[PDB]
This record gives sequence, structure tokens and C-alpha cells, in this order.
Amino acid sequence: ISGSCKGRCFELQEAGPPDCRCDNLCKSYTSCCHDFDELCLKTARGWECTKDRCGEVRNEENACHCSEDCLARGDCCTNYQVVCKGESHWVDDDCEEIKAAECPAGFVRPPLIIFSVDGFRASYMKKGSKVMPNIEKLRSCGTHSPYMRPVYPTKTFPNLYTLATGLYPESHGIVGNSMYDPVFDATFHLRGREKFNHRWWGGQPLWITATKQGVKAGTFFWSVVIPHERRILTILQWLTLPDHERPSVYAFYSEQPDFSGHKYGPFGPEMTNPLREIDKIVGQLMDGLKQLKLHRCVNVIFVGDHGMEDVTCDRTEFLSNYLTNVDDITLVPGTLGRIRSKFSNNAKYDPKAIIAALTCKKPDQHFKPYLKQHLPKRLHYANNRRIEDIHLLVERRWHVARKPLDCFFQGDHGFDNKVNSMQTVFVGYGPTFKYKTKVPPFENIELYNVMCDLLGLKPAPNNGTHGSLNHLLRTNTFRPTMPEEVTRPNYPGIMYLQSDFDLGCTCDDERHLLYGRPAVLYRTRYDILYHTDFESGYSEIFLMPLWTSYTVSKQAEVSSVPDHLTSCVRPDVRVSPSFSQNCLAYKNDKQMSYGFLFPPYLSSSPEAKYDAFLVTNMVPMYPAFKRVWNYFQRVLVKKYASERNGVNVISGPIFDYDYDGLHDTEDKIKQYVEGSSIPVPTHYYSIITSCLDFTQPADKCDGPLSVSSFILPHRPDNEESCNSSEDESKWVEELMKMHTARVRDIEHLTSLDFFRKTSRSYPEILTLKTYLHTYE
Ligand SMILES: Cc1c(Sc2cccc(C(=O)O)c2F)c2ccc(Cl)c(F)c2n1CC(=O)N1CC2(CC2)c2ccccc21
Ligand SMILES: *[C@@H]1O[C@H](CO)[C@@H](O[C@@H]2O[C@H](CO)[C@@H](O)[C@H](O)[C@H]2NC(C)=O)[C@H](O)[C@H]1NC(C)=O
Ligand SMILES: CCCCCCCCCCCCCC(=O)OC[C@@H](O)COP(=O)(O)O
Ligand SMILES: [Ca+2]
Ligand SMILES: [Cl-]
Ligand code: NA
Ligand code: NA
Ligand SMILES: [Zn+2]
Ligand SMILES: [Zn+2]
Repeated sequence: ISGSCKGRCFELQEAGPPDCRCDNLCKSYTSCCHDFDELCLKTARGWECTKDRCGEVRNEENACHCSEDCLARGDCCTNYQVVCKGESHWVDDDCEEIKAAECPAGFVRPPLIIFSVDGFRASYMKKGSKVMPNIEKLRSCGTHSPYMRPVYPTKTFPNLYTLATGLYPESHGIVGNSMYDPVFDATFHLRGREKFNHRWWGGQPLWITATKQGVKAGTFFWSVVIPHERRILTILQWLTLPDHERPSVYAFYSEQPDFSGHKYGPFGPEMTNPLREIDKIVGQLMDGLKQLKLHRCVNVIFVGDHGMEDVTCDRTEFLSNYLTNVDDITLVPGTLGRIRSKFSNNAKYDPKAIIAALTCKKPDQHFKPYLKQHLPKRLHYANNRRIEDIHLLVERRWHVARKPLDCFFQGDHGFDNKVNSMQTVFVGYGPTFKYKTKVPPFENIELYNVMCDLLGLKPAPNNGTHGSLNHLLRTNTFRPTMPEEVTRPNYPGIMYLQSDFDLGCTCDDERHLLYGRPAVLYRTRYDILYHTDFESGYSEIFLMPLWTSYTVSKQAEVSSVPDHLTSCVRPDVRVSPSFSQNCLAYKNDKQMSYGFLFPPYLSSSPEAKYDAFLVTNMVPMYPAFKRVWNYFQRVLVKKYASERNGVNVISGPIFDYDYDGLHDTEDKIKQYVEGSSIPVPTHYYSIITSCLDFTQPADKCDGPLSVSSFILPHRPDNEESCNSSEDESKWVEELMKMHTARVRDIEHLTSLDFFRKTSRSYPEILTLKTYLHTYE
């Protein structure tokens, strides 16, 4: 009946005016029928059958029931069979492998329940069975990782919506817990109504993907005011619905342990209770499912949004100690900083000046300013109009605020997503996940694809790498295919004499490709060039290599370049003068110098060293960046070879002038070496590969591979590195670590595909390419 929730509690629709609502989200729109509390939120006698209620006469006021008709009526407390029928709690039962789903007739697929926990730090799982026994049984009997990496910013809204969509925040649009959109001229806040406007929420979240493909997602979101125990009872009742109504996916959200973590810090002794209380809810779910005989039917994901760090009031940096004018800016503060102009019509606003005022001003200053395009590419945090041009990455354990006038809290989060304290949890338990299986850490951007696979859905386009988590599942409906090469290489031979060239250059005169050539995944023209010490894929369009590959053995020697050869550049008789760089361009560019992708310092002989001076191995480099690049090539590469028992290196340029994380078409390139068609890269990458079993040398490795990579910003100064006035051994490797990257990041930024001929399974190589070497 319209106007009442009788017979309608938690109906799977949102009734519109003139009717009122009886669904799980009605409270959040202040729209519930007058009798919703009375009928749908019963609380009498709490959530647990006790021995004195067994054989009770049913009382309709009770939150849940313990009577002999309750299973037929669909309303037992989750512990009814345990207390009254001699059954065991789920947690007390032995792990038993689930070799196939055991679902009731009419279940077309295993249901999926996503149990999300706010601020659940990875290391809380160490507390184990004494504190969280149900969760520990899911973890030990199911599939788990040591941690899961959140997205940046490591806050709730960006992370939950990444879980929902498979997208980086810059793509889904929820780039913070608070944001300003200049086109809407509106502000999104944690507290308030503006966030409920769907206009903010981009991409295609799981519930929509499901509905579009005819999979029932029901009423996906709960009003958070509804107690957890009622949500669990409701999910279980929904799972008893007829085939034509019953949803196939459910979500639960707990605001704990985040709520307490803010008050008490990540390891306050007060944190124990909230973790026990979460475990009690997990136990109710699992007992409830066993009661319905669905405990070997439903896939359960237990997942956090981010971790929690020790952060106090007194550890706050104030912009007023740096800026000569704090009144003309608006700051989004806290564990990150975003700065824009306070007023719209402010011609005086100068982001570059503000950045300079914030750069390396105090020793051990606890934040670093960036223009968004200069942030580490691994953060993927730039390509959205809601991201302010000025960003502050704040040091773990610190806050930033505008003025002192701006302790009540002991924990916070939001920091760089490679910070260990920000890591969170993943457990997958059920028929589709593996049994008692540990998997390596992975990123939360990958989970949307997994949830799609679990539900038989085709994922919308997203930033996960589909196939990269196939090792979490007992059975895989998705078989990834290697992308086809788009441009086939040319293989030029000797076509010229040195005297055919007038480049203004002067000179006073497969082992190196271990995992197959990269594939070029865009339309272009390029040459494979072979040399004694290195191989390259030379672009005739960009006039430089797209990639340069070389193997350095553990015993390789580093040599210097003789004085008489420091400016040696040689024409390449395989490549037309028309598709070559020239040395006059560099001489005429007061700001630009050059470096080499294969370093002369690692030549195998003084005769082979002449290959390293080829014009086809040169790339444009600011002198400030050459400090970085020379140290990497002359010092670090050999160090890594010694540590890793040889390394294979692939290095190259990246062009991303519009900071979308994608390889630029030529029209986007904004800078060239003066008076030339030689484009200036925005970054230089390297992918460094060796044998995971370091007792085998990198070029004779029988097993899995070990990889680490970076994307270095190609900057005309070293203002980013506050200790750059010192020797490179004090600061270069620190810069490299900050700019660590996944191979997949480089693939997007270059339209290349790597690791195509390793003789390992492709899903394993996908995992390898999504690996991030964090340095913690
Ligand atoms: C508005 C919203 C919230 S905050 C929120 C949600 C529920 C209850 C409460 C509460 O105070 O009781 C609350 F504060 C939220 C949180 C996590 C995720 Cl992951 C979302 F996505 C959220 N959203 C969008 C949200 O619900 N869409 C976006 C969209 C794509 C357009 C869509 C379509 C259909 C149904 C829903 C949705
Ligand atoms: C992250 O994935 C999304 C979705 O595939 C990519 O965003 C799309 O980019 C294309 C190509 O420019 C646009 O035409 C689409 O409109 C975009 N979709 C969305 C939802 O934004 C994005 O490029 C990916 N990011 C990276 C770094 O690979
Ligand atoms: C497919 C996976 C979907 C993901 C789960 C869907 C359920 C999510 C419901 C979340 C409601 C959020 C309510 C809220 O507003 O709390 C935020 C606080 O914490 C404060 O933020 P923070 O932890 O400091 O970042
Ligand atoms: Ca680009
Ligand atoms: Cl934010
Ligand atoms: Na120059
Ligand atoms: Na510096
Ligand atoms: Zn959170
Ligand atoms: Zn929080």
C-alpha cells in the first residue's frame, strides 16, 4: 500500500512521490514512510538468540527471531541454529576446500558480497585469531595478499569509488573527499548534500555495469545510520528471495576502524575493541550464510579503502610561514595540499611564484610543492579540472594548514599511496577464489575487473589490467590476449657513407634483448638498430629511440670516455640524414644539451664504444637532468648489476605534455630543440629486469623475473631535489625512488608493449607489468 512500509521493508525499489520510501537508502533522502522505524528497524532483544529464547513463542516486536517457524518466516537471528539447534559457529568449523559452488537451485552464479572496512590498515591482520577470528579464518582459508595498495589521495571517497569503477580518481572524478569543480561552480564535501548529486560520479561503477548487463544489483547503498546488524540480517533475507528478484551482488560498509583510528591513532590500545566489533559482524554474516546453507555458495571480498598513520596537531606546517600572501589563496588542507586562487578574477595570481615560495625553504620541511603535471606519474593525479594546479605532497605523520589559527585527533591518512602506513587489506573467500592461497600485493584499481569476472560481466573500460589477477581465482572466465603489433619495424642495412652527412657533428676517431622486442602499438615508422652492446627501436618521426635495450653482466666494467671523445657524435650510415638529429641544433640551444640512451661508459671495448656515440643513440637533455642521468648510467646501473647478478635495461623517452598519462600525438608536443624538429621528452624511463632467483644471471634465468622501473621528470632544474647542491650520491637515487613506476605505466605513456617473448604465461607477465617497486 502507498504511504506505508507494511510488507515493503527493504523493498528493492525506490518508490517515488506521492508514495514514500521503504528501501535501505530512504534515510539519506529523509524520505522513509512514517512507519519505517517501527516496522523495518526493530531492535528489541538485540541481535543474538540466547538459550532462554529457544522454543520461544514468536514476538513480532523482536529484532530477530529464535522460534521454530523463523527459518520458514525468513527472520532468524544469525546464531539461531547454533544456540538452539546444536550447530557450530562457522568460525569453529575446519577450512574445507570449495571445489565448486554449492548453491540452491536457481542461482545462476555465486552471489558476491563486498565487505568493505574503512581505514583498515594491512598490519591489523597481524593481530590474528585472538582479536578477529572470523576474519582470520577468511584470510587463512581463502585467498589473501599481504596488503593492497590504495589510490592517491588515500582517503575514503576516492578509494571506494576506485574500487567501484577500476578508475584512477583523475578519471572517475572523485579526486578528494572535498573538491571544487569550476564548471559546476560547486563544492563537494564529506558533510552535506552536494555529494549526493550524481553529476560528480563518473565512469561506470559495478552496480551500473551489472544492471546494464542484466545482473541484479538491487538497492546497492545503505543509509549509514542503519545499524550494521540490521544490514546483515537484511542481506541474508534478500538472499532468500525468488530468482526473479534476488540480487547477485551486495555491499556492506563499515566506518570502523577508521572512526576510532582518527581518535586514537593506528595502534592506540583503544583500537582493539573496534576490531573485535567488526569481527562480530563478519561472524554474524558467516553464521547467517551457514544457516541458509549459502556458506559454500557466496564469494566474499573483505577489503579496505586505505590505512592509518600517526598524525597529531603539533605536526602541522603552516603556509603562513612560507608565503608572503596567504589571504589570496584557498587551500584544501591536511595530509595533502591543493592550492588555487581564492577569487576568480585575479590576474595577479602566479602559481609559479607560489611554488617557488614553498620550495626548499626550511631544513627537513615536511611537504613538497608541485605543479600537478610534475607529480610522480605513478600517482596518475593531474588530468582533471577538479585537481588544482598546485599540489603539496605532505610527509607521512604531518599535516599542512594555511595559518596557525586553523589535540582532538591522533591518526589520519591521505598521503602518497606507496607509504606503508597507507596500505590496506584484501581477502577473497568462496567457490571462485583459491583455497589457502597467498598472492603478492596488488593495487585496488585491479579489483573492479575481478568483481566483473566473478559476476559474469564485461568490465567497462578501466585502468586495471584485465588478467593480471588471474592467480587469485580457482577458475578464470577471462583469457587475456597480447596486443597485436601496429607498426612493423624496418631493418635498415648500410645505405650511406659518412660523407653523405652534414650534421655539424664531429668525432676524433639475443643477449641484449632478453624478452623479445617491444611492440609498437601506434602508427609510425621506426627502425631496429643492432649493435655489439645494445639494440634500439629508432623512431624516424621523433628522431630518437623509443626504446634502447642492453644487458649488463655482474662482472661488466665501467670505463670512462677519453677527453678527445667527450663531444664525439657519429652519423649512422643505416639512417637517412633526413631522419637524423643534428649537432648544430644543440650548439644553438643555450638551454639544451644531449645524453645517450646506451651509455658510452658501459661499452664492451674501446672499438664498440664508437657505436654509443651514434647520432641515433642521442637524446635531448637539460644539463640539470644530465646530473641525474649520468649518475644513473655511470654509477647505479653497474651497482644494480652487481646486486642482481646482471640486469637488462630498457631506457627511452616519454612525451606527455597534456599530462593525461598517455603517449602524445605529435600535435601535443610543445617543445623542440631550438630551430629543429627534435621534440623534447617530458620524462625518461628505464625498466630494469633480472632473475627473481638472483643465483641465476639475468641472461640465463629459468624462472620468474624481477623488475623495477622508473619515469624520471625531464626538468631544466633540480628544484624538486632539496639536496641537489650536494653530490649526486646524496640525492639522485632518492629522486628515482620517488618516481618509481610500473611497466604498465610506461606502456601507457609510450604506446609500447613489453615482455612479449619470455616463455612465461601471459597472465604472469601481466602481474609482472603491474608490479610497483615501492622501496618499502
Ligand atoms: C552519493 C554517494 C556516496 S555518499 C553516501 C552513500 C550512501 C549513503 C550515505 C549516507 O550518508 O548514509 C552517503 F553519504 C558514496 C560513497 C561511496 C561510493 Cl563508492 C559511491 F559511489 C557514493 N555515492 C555515489 C552513488 O551512490 N552513486 C553515483 C552514481 C554513478 C552516479 C550512482 C548511480 C546509481 C546509484 C548510486 C550512485
Ligand atoms: C584510465 O582508464 C580510462 C578509461 O578507459 C581512460 O580514460 C579514457 O580515455 C579515453 C582516451 O583518451 C577517452 O576517450 C575516454 O573518454 C576516457 N574515459 C574515461 C572514463 O575517462 C584513461 O585514459 C586511463 N588512464 C590511463 C593512464 O591509462
Ligand atoms: C563495488 C565496491 C563498492 C564499494 C562499497 C560501497 C559502500 C560504500 C558506502 C560508503 C559511505 C561513506 C559515508 C561517509 O561519508 O564516511 C566517510 C568517513 O570515513 C570520513 O572520511 P575518511 O576515511 O577520513 O577519508
Ligand atoms: Ca599525453
Ligand atoms: Cl581531499
Ligand atoms: Na646547447
Ligand atoms: Na635543488
Ligand atoms: Zn576511509
Ligand atoms: Zn578517515
